[PDB]
Amino acid sequence: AMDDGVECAVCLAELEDGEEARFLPRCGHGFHAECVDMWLGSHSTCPLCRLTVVV
Ligand SMILES: [Zn+2]
Ligand SMILES: [Zn+2]
Repeated sequence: AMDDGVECAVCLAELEDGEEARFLPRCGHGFHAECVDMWLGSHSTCPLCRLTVVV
């Protein structure tokens, strides 16, 4: 398949319809609403690059 798109740096699951992926403004890296939340647990920023979302 086309393994060249938005990969979840947390669960690494092809972002498909039915989930709530959250993309950030600094970069746009799209992650899951669930993985992006468990990935926070302290880091309030993007999990792949680390571009905080709050200004
Ligand atoms: Zn995920
Ligand atoms: Zn990012």
